[PDB]
Amino acid sequence: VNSFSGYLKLTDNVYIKNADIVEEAKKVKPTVVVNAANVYLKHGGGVAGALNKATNNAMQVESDDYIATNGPLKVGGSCVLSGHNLAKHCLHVVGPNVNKGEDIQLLKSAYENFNQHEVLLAPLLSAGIFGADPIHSLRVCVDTVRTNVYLAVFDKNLYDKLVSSFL
Ligand SMILES: OCc1nc2ccccc2[nH]1
Repeated sequence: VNSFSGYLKLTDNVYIKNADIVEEAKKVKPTVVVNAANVYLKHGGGVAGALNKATNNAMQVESDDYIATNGPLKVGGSCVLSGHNLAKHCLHVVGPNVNKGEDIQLLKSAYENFNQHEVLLAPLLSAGIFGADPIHSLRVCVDTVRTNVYLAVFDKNLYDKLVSSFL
């Protein structure tokens, strides 16, 4: 038994809720929150800017030091950093950005990062401003992630479409 409340169960291991991933993290303080990162860990908007704003920019300060030491992530890759006031840890995962021409096949590689963590609070990778079809992202998530994932879908309209079209 864990502290996640109000989720619809899609599969043995995948759960979904209409919620802002930021308010959910503040309430639950999960072990792992996933950020929809880019390779530069430049958290300007979407999930990353909203998460970073909730940390009062501490996420960006830590991320800049990480990049200065290690260089950019790979598309499909990840790193583990602090969760600040939101979670124990933040798993920064880079899904392909369709609005930059990145191979959508890299979405499965991105979701494979989640398998290194027993339980995660996450957004749909490559959705929102990353330009992928969220229905596709949920299918890849279900078919790739074997650990327990709690998906926060910010848009109520999209949430209802994801549930009602789920196979
Ligand atoms: O704080 C406004 C907000 N923008 C968001 C974008 C993506 C996910 C959650 C968000 N919350």
